[PDB]
Amino acid sequence: EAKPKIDKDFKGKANPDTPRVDKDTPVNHQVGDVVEYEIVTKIPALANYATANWSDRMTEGLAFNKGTVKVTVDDVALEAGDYALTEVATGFDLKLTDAGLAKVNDQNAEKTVKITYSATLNDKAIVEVPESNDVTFNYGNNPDHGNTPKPNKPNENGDLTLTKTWVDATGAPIPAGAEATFDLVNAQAGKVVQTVTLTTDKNTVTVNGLDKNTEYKFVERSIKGYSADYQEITTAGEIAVKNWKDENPKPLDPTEPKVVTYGKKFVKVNDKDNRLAGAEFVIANADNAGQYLARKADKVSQEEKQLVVTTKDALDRAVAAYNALTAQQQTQQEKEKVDKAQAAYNAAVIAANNAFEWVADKDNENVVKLVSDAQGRFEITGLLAGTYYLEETKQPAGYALLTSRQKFEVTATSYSATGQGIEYTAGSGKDDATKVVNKKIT
Repeated sequence: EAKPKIDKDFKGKANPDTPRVDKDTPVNHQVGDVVEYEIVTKIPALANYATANWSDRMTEGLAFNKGTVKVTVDDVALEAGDYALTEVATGFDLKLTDAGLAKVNDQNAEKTVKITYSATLNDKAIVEVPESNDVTFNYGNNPDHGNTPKPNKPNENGDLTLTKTWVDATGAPIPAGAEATFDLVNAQAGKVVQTVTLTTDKNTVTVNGLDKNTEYKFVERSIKGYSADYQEITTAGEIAVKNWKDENPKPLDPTEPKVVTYGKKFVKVNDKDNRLAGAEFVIANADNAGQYLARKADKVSQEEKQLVVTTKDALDRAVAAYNALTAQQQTQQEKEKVDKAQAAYNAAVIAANNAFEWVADKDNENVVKLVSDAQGRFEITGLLAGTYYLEETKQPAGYALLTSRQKFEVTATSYSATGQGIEYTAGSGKDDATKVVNKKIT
């Protein structure tokens, strides 16, 4: 029996015979980039499959673009009746009907199926944390109920629990068929985190001490004659798998491409390194003149546009009140009011920054505006690597306005690296931000 072959990659790069070996190197994209993917499957001559299904799911920072799936066989588009497509927020399932199966079965030569589609890197992607998809091709001469893992976060305790059930080909409950081993995998970066095994007398296992902001997946090692149906995620910290006794070959599971966004942290200080609240900046693409970084209007929701306005107004008020205090009056508790308002603002900006463009006039509501908190902190996330320039548009109370822009470089580690000259948060032991120095004489 010749086996089918599969690969998944960016558009034009998939190759089932010779898959890329450096796929674990993420490609830098910015929030709003539409990323195009390609799944190529080779089916041997004289196949007689009862099921040929593809299941694709992705981590939460990639939004599957509904309506973008195209599927061809030997470069001929399938007809609507040839497949059933179901689309969910995190991906899709594409299942050949009998009309579609007829196009890949009983053929006198290898058939090439190509599925293309895109996803948009979204406002939930975290700087330097990659986003990935995961695909299975589930097939066999009997009907197959297998599909691809659904990544999930642990619960707030850092716990993730696997539960397995077993059914026969008809979906009727049956006793555990065999020991079942799974690799717990970091779904963002594709690294194995642990291996667990369920013995036949105990169908649950909990993994502890996981990162609550990381998505993971339990990937079942093939059990002879059983196919793995990963159930829809309903709650953090829980993953469920149903093993169907379909008596089919193990599914195909290609290696997965990765994308990642970059970022930069800053701290507003004076020449004595005192941290300063309420400095406002925009981002330009040159040291003079040039353009300013803005979110694209047609990609910010009504709710998002209003939250930026609301939170900016609360921040302006919180900064004005903090500024009316004497230095001795600027206590931990007073700084906290500013930091809370700034954090709500920063979160609204990150939510509203769904795509970027460069504009001529900095006097534009969509131009990204950064504001320093009472520890002087401000940051930008979701970016392409490159060279950028901060322009101060409003100095901290009592200082002169800066007369030059400040160049900074965004890189694969510009957000996280130490050695940058100041701690983003005082006392952290990591100097992972760049100082922006204000003066009374410019």
